[PDB]
Amino acid sequence: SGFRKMAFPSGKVEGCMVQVTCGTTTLNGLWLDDVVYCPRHVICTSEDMLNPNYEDLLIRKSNHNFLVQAGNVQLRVIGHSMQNCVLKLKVDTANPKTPKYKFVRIQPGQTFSVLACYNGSPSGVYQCAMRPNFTIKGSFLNGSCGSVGFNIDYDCVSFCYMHHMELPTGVHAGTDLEGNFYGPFVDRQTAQAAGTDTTITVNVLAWLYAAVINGDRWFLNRFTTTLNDFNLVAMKYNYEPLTQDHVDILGPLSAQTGIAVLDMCASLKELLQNGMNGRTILGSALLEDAFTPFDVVAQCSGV
Amino acid sequence: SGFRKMAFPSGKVEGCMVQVTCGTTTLNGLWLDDVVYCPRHVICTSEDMLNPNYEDLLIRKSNHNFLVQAGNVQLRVIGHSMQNCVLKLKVDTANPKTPKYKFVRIQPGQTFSVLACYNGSPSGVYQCAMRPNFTIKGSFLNGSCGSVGFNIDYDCVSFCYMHHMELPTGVHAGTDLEGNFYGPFVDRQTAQAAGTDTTITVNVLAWLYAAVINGDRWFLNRFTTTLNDFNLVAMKYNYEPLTQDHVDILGPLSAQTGIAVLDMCASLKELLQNGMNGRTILGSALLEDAFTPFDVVAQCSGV
Ligand SMILES: *[C@H](O)[C@H](C[C@@H]1CCNC1=O)NC(=O)[C@H](CC(C)C)NC(=O)OCc1ccccc1
Ligand SMILES: *[C@H](O)[C@H](C[C@@H]1CCNC1=O)NC(=O)[C@H](CC(C)C)NC(=O)OCc1ccccc1
Repeated sequence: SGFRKMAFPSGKVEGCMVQVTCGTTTLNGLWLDDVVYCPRHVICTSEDMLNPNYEDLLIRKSNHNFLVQAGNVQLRVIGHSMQNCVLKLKVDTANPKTPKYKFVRIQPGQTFSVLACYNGSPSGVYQCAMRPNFTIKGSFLNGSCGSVGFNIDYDCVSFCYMHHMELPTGVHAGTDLEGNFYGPFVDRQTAQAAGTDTTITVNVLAWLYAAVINGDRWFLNRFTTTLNDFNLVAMKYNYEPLTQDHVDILGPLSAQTGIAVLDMCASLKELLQNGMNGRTILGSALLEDAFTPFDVVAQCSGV
Repeated sequence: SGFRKMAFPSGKVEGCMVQVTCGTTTLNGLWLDDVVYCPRHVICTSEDMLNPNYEDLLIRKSNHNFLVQAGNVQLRVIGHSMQNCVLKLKVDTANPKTPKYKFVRIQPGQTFSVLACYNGSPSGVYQCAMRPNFTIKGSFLNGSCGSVGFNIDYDCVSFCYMHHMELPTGVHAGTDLEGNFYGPFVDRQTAQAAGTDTTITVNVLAWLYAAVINGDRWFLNRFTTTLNDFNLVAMKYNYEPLTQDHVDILGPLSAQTGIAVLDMCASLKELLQNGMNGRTILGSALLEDAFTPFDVVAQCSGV
């Protein structure tokens, strides 16, 4: 038993990270087959990052302006193109460690693992949730751009995130691997604001089931409620409304514990109105929404 | 002069539309080079559309189950793969009418042209705006899926939308050309709800400039306001808050008319609080948010 925020093993991705330098700007790239993907602002100097015209910037470069290193080995760039906010560099060597992979775009509320890298070298791995306002709460310093987010299904790596920027509030924003931003952001060094964030209700319920499976039962009661009565309370506290599809997704957890979803909603309703009164759930004094129902099933189905 | 909702000329796209049939299900496909892109629910029967398992459905098909027609010519399918919610069919013939093209994902508030098609045959063309809740207000009947949305920049067609479904409220939802949905929808025939829609403020201001350029000036006054004072009124009426970037985007229109952006906001503030009192602007009795500042510049800069 036990319940921990955990990331996928990063081995398959570590073999794909390279260092990309253009001028005095260095960041990370993702090397799959004979292509290196990286944020397009690698072609910027500092004066350029306030209002870059990327099309002008790119036409003034040639292949030999791009320094790509895979550890010690230097990769020869033989072509380059821009695809939305990512640069695609054709190199002369296919990465022999290329895993089975796909490019997917995730939805708010879903989780993924981030492999933080600096200078082409993996540094740490952690799980993030895509927030309803299309930001993530990461840990990123200068030089981290081009670090990627991913999930592992079967033997296949699904890449879903590439890191580009930090917003003034300390949260992080980036693109999918086709170069399209999550959220209404642009890759310019100007002050941008994210929308209001909300709490992911289906995730909170999944985490309350995890708590019950691990022996934290103090917040349960015999009450029940209806979807409508719950959703009217939820929207007062900035919680996402709950759909019938969410109830269905929680099925396996309701079956394993014998506690119906609408019963758990009544417990959540009480915690929202009364608070937790110095009590904790799974070691937290706050309601956690960072775990999907699938994350919970993966750690709790064996209990 | 004059101001009309207009679509891009559709010629370059008309040459790319084909008919795709699998079983008794027929819809449209987009034929670029030697690939035909179409919604993956073409592989569904009716019993399948309530809860399809697309991976199971696809493994039970072979290339010869797919009938692709380009007018009279039958195209031979020699491979197939699934990419998120789109099917990619490799055919034996490259489309000789393939334009210069790219796949882009648009943001809420942006506009694009829809070429509505049935049985691989273009039927009509109209402009749409992507709503803040990731739906579009289209006109689509059975058989329209696989119709595409696009913009024309220079000589290049930017495809941004492929049509998949109608929601219970009569609005429409679909994917980008990589198969990733706009909004939190799935390609299942179940009741799904879109989020609350809001009014796109920068677009309304652009349209008020269009009105002034065309001689509709009755709503102007000498007042001015600040961004903060405006945004506090705007959020009471379900308008998107206005950013400094929006003010900058309106620059060319403020210059052409000599009316500062914050001056126009004061006029908008008054129309929101007082209404229009049976008066019209550009032939409408409502405030229109379907035109971007770039749409307005394109029709009004010559005036
Ligand atoms: C790329 O490595 C870098 C990642 C930033 C650095 C601090 N934390 C991050 O996530 N990105 C940028 O510097 C980015 C480049 C623009 C052309 C998009 N700008 C950015 O994030 O500016 C805000 C900021 C910069 C430095 C420290 C804190 C915030
Ligand atoms: C594809 O041609 C079709 C387009 C619909 C038909 C009515 N207007 C449209 O935009 N799509 C579907 O039938 C779609 C298929 C699922 C597997 C995603 N389901 C759908 O839109 O169901 C709602 C609906 C169906 C028929 C009429 C009105 C609404």
